[PDB]
Parts: sequence; C-alpha cells; structure tokens
Amino acid sequence: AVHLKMMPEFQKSSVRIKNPTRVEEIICGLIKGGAAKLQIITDFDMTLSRFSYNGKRCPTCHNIIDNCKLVTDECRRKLLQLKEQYYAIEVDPVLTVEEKFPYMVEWYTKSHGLLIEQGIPKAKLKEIVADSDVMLKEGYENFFGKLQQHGIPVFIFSAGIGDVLEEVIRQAGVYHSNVKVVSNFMDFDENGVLKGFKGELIHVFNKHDGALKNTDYFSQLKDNSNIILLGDSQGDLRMADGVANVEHILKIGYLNDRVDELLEKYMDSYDIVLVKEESLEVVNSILQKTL
Ligand SMILES: [Mg+2]
Repeated sequence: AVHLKMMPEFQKSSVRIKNPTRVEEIICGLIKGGAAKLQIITDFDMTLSRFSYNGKRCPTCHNIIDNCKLVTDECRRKLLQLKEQYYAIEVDPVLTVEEKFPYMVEWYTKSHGLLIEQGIPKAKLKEIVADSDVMLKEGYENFFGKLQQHGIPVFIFSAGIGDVLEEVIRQAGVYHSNVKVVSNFMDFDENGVLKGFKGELIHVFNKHDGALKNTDYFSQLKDNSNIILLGDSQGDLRMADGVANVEHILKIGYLNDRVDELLEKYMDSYDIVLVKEESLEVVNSILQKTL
C-alpha cells in the first residue's frame, strides 16, 4: 500500500501532482511487479543532466561541443542566431506541434552542419567532455546503481549527440550493461574526424518515430510491462510508443523553465511534475520501494 504522504521525498515543494490517488495506484502496480516487470525509458538532456548549477546554465550534449576549444567564436555566434530564430518556433503558442516538425529538422540539420565544419575528432571527445561544464542530477550514482544491481533495462532516448552522452556517462562511471543509448550518433571519416550524422534524425518532437523503430529492443523485453518514463519536454511523452505491452506506466516530468506558461499542461500530461528540480530523489524513492 503506497502513501505519498509518508514518503518525505514527495513533500518537497517542487513536487506537483494533479492526481495523488491515481499516482499511488500506479506506484503500487510498480511495487507488486518488482524487478521482473520493470524497465526505464528516459530522456537525457535536462532530465538526467542538470539544467542549472551555482547560478549558471548547464550545457546540453550539443552545447558541450559548441562551447569546447575546437569551435570558433564565429561558429558560436552563428549557433546562437539559429537558437534565437528556431527556439522561438519551438515555443510558439500558435503553431501545432506537427507544424514545427519541418522547422526542427532545419534547426538541428543546420547546427550539426556548423559542427561538421569545425573539424571534430573522435579521439578528442574524451578531453572535451572532461573540460566541459556538464553535470548529472544529484542522485545519479544511486539511480544507475540500484538499476544495474537489479539488471533493470534503461533505454536512454536522446535528441542530443550520442557520442557526447555516452562519454559523459562513461566518465561518471554509470554506463553499465543495462543502459541502451539511442541518439544522433556521429559519422566519422577514415581520419576519425566528424563528417556527418548516422541514421535518421531524432529531434524534440518526433520521438514517436524512433520509439517505433526500436521494436527489436522492445520485443526482447515483452515481460517488462511496468515502465517509468522520465522527460522534460512534452515530446518525451512519446518515448514509450514502441513498448510491447503496458500494465503500469509512471510519467515524471522536469519542468525546468517557462514554469507559469507550462505548469497546467505539464500537470495535465505527466503524472508527477518536478518543478526546477536538480535531483533524482523522487524516482530513487520509487526504486527503493519497488526494487
Ligand atoms: Mg531533454
């Protein structure tokens, strides 16, 4: 029997929940099923990593390269100008999510295009990452560690850059066997220098597409019919569209930004909404009762 009232992690002021009885019933399904039926499906940028530290804005995977020493101030100016004009579309109240698709395709293509120009070697991503200002959410050793310990599938599904992501987690010591990473991976020329990106593009609004194109992975996990989903965008709610069967799914959303404009919508679509929150402790607390 689950009582949110008696879990101190749910009493923190950043936790918003439209439907506490509904959430208690989902978590109770999670606990009943135990390890055998659990899998995690998760975004990375701003979900597993922090949106801010010590008054400062934290880098996305892409930002790690934008900001590194192999990239010119004139490239950074251009990249900023793309952010300006395209982010305004991303967040445009009037356009339907579907209308923003071609815009997003353009933005990520152009900005990946500028990085291919800078000449980024694979051999160098280790150092770039080590020198960067990236940070994982408080509680990440525990999150990943209980999950590896119990062999729980973790599907990290990212519109970032996959080589960067994987380097972050490897240097954190948490890129264990149970962790599968699906992202935009770089394509290297025979000098081991970035020439383009592999596969089809994952951006913020089309994770339905990628989720259905990973059927292999999901059908292997048919028995894992209890899911915990973690994201920070509305688009991350699509990340479970490929799952074989669902008995219980819990959806946890990081509302980092645009709090007043988006609270009602986030509270409406995510089960738990974590407001300006830089830790994984609510999810860790669920893992502790479940595992
Ligand atoms: Mg994200």
